[PDB]
Amino acid sequence: GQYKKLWYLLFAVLAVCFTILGYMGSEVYKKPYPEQVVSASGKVLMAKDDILAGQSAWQTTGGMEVGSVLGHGAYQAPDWTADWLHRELSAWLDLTAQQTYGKKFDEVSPEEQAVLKTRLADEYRNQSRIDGSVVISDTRVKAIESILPYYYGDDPNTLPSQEAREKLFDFFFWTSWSASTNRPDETFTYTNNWPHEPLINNVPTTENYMWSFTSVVLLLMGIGLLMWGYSFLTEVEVPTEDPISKVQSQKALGKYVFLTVALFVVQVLLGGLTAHYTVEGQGFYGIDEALGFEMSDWFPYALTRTWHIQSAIFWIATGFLTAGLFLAPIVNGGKDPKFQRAGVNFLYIALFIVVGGSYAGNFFALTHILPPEFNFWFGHQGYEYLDLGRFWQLLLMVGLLLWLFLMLRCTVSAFKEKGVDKNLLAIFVASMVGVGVFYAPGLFYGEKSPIAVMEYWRWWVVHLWVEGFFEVFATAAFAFVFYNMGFVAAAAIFMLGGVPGTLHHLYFSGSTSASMAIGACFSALEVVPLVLLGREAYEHWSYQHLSEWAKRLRWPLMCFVAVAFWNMIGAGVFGFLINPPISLFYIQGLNTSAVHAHAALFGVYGFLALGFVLLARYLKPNVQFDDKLMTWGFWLLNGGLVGMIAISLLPVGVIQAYASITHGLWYARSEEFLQMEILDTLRWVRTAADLIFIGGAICVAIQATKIVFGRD
Ligand code: HEM
Ligand code: HEM
Ligand SMILES: [Ca+2]
Ligand SMILES: [Fe+3]
Repeated sequence: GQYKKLWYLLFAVLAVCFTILGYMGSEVYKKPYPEQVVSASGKVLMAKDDILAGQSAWQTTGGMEVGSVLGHGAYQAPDWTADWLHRELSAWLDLTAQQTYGKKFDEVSPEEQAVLKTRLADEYRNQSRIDGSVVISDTRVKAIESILPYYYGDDPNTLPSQEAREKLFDFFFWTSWSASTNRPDETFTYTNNWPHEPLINNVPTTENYMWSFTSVVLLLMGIGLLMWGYSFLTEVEVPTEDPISKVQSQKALGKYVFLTVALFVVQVLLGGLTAHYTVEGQGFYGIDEALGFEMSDWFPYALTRTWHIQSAIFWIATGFLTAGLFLAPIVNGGKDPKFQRAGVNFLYIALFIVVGGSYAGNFFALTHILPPEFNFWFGHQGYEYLDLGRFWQLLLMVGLLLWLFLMLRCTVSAFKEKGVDKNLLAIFVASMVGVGVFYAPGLFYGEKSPIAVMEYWRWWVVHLWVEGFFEVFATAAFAFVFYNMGFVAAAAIFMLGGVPGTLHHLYFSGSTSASMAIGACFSALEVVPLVLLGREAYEHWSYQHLSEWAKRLRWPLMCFVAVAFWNMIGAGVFGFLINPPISLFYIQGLNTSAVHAHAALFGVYGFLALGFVLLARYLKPNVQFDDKLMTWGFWLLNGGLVGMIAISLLPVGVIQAYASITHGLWYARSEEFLQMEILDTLRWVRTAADLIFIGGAICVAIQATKIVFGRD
């Protein structure tokens, strides 16, 4: 502890962000599942048993990777919490159709519809829950009896006194009731008025459009303070004074990248088959005819959706762990422990079986060829990005512990070398610890558990362990590599902004006001680091006239300019578009967020993983590596990306947003809406950009494939 204040710099922001996220985490752990709901007379229709068994069955079926609830999943099949609330609203429109109005929704004229939607609105929004029991009217009993026949188009001894399937729809009805009931002390719902159901009065409250602009005010405060702080005005070379970049376990690391790019290509095959599944889900041009039945049984949309997301995970994950363990032998200085290649291959094949087995379990449970107890563990887990079973999550994190074991083994010498408590060999070994550990948050998670805590612990990995990795490990690797070649804060600001801001997805899943405010504030503060690359991009544009024949690093800068470009675009200006509750209320679970997904995953981290696979370059000479396939890959991947985020997702997304604004979210998700001429033909011409993007993935894939003929 020579200069422990520099440790206290990170310790402070980390302790305050872990206090904020941990205690607002205690707030979303505290602030339900009624033991048994009853009728006005007495009879039961649902129990905690049925809601949690229907949750377990929901997680068995894997409906979260095909039909969204609370906005959190896939966007092919309609939202089974908005659609349920609308179908139950149609049930209340069918029920009271006796006295002061006609039969249908719009059969009664707007003049007399004024006396209609007041009675039901003041039926269930009044607190109807004590004793773990929800008490409901015989009206609501006949409603919950009325709604079930609706649940086609093109969308996927004695003990109890209910069915099993019944438990699923009881869990759906639970999501509906929990979504459409006011809080204690407050006049808004547990979901903060979600979903957008107009006829029950569900729209953002005061805090939403207060903090929506307070976030803008805080962001402009930050921008202003830095920009006016920049007034005082407080290089490794002059014009032409750069040195040459030359240095000569990694036999097996060459296969990690082949795995990586093959998984990237099949990830885009599942992306493309998910693309075709959103055009026609009744057949496949002969082989899957309604008489025949071939493709729809074995490899459905659920499977393409889970496997597209598990491939995106695994190809980028191997795409960075390969770089971690490829740059490992430079950290200690070649200091190889006993049987290191064998351990790296052990880890490699553990990754292989985790990868295969995980989405093979999804194969088995998503087609339901599996018991109840055997789902979740082996089968589909039921959650976006944790689609992989728990067996395989535990095994993946054991792969992360063998990786952190091997990386810590490959930095024991670096840990012995550093006398300074906050050295590069302390930050780049804090980052690897921050990676190899923080997938563990994802395991504090069970099928029979409450869902708020579950998703809290989900975005605790999917927007925390992803963000405290590519902006922390990759950057201390950047410093390390640019130090070792002779070329030469973000972590602290991005883990002060990003760690407590990760709650920006959790506004409409049971969060208190403090969590909304914190989320809003710190998600607003997530922009000011990502916008710093807005000048760094221009600086690059006015610095990239340097490398010639001798300089090996030519095209990776053309990767990284795009990385910074899309890192300004996809998250900074596209994430803060959706950050406000006023827009996220409606946007939550539309094609709008596919733009942010494809543009912030492949747009930022995909090209980064590709750049790190290309960092290939220390096994081939400077003037012998071929680079037409590089430009091919760039033009095709970026043209396909900008194509798929411009031609399709922007217009469909904004159309969907306007439809959600006007007719309602449930309508914006309904098949009557989602099968318009415009939208069907737009989803039909989405595949052009997909062809080009797959072409681009194939180009850079065949580059790294054909790298293997003449290597160093
Ligand atoms: C040719 C390549 C690709 C095609 C054709 C493709 C196509 C698709 C399609 C059609 C969807 C369905 C969206 C929906 O209706 O819900 C999807 C979802 C998704 N894709 Fe891709 N994709 C490709 C590559 C990628 C890559 C390389 C990444 C990331 C590295 C990526 C990340 C995602 C994510 C995250 C989602 C889901 C978003 C969510 O569930 O909320 N895709 N993809
Ligand atoms: C590299 C950085 C980032 C990545 C990889 C990323 C990734 C993602 C992904 C995949 C989703 C889709 C979740 C789902 O549909 O279930 C998402 C949602 C979202 N992200 Fe990000 N994000 C990043 C940065 C940001 C930033 C900086 C902001 C705000 C300034 C932001 C705001 C949002 C919002 C508001 C949503 C909600 C969309 C929805 O639930 O449908 N993100 N993010
Ligand atoms: Ca999603
Ligand atoms: Fe996020």
